[PDB]
Amino acid sequence: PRYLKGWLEDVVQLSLRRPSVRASRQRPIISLNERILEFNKRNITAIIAVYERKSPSGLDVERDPIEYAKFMERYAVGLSITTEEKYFNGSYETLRKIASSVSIPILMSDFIVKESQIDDAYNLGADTVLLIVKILTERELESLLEYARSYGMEPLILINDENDLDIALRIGARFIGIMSRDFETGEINKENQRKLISMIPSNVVKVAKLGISERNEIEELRKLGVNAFLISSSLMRNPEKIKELIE
Ligand SMILES: *C(C)CC(=O)c1ccc2cc(OC)ccc2c1
Repeated sequence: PRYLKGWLEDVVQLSLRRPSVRASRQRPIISLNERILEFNKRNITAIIAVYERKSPSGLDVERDPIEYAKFMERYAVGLSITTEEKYFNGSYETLRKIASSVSIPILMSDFIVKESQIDDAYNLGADTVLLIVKILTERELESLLEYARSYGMEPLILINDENDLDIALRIGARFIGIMSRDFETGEINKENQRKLISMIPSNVVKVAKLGISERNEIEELRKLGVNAFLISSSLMRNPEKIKELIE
């Protein structure tokens, strides 16, 4: 991994030692990026609803994962399950249960630094994984992209700035997430997110990552070429908001 500071360095070290699972998935991969493109054709706003109890951004709640997932199955293009334990209060069992409770595609959301974490995602039923440019060297990111693809996954490669984008495009990312919160400052920076979106070629499926959001903002971003929205806090706090965000 990169040499990092603070909580991000800590979560990387923890991830390096994450024990792997032994499990068999129950169905083939369903492509998340392809379903997004289907929703786009039909002008159905494509929201990837996040299940996570906690975040360093300030979310800290309890909610039954299966009840949340079954509600979201009706509306969301896919679900993202944050499996990082220490900072996000996630778990592999949470992913397993959700992926086994609904029919729509599943993103595993964690700090992936080794191949066995991709094995874990696949074996627990996820359809794809998040890879984060900032935490990996370019060589590591390239290798993990290839490894995900060897399972039939197209990972969601998460960028925070132009430097991250340069790397992601060079290695041929086809599914890019654009953060709204800055790793360096801890602050929401919506202007930077829109700039980055405008730098991504049309052949890449683009996902805007958001905690709080509102329908107005979704419409504007869609206008700018965003294909889908990865939304956490506001849906964890009020699940029914997704209906207003897509209608
Ligand atoms: C996405 C799974 C997480 C995300 O974008 C995020 C969460 C929390 C957080 C905290 C920061 O400083 C405390 C910076 C960035 C950041 C990003």
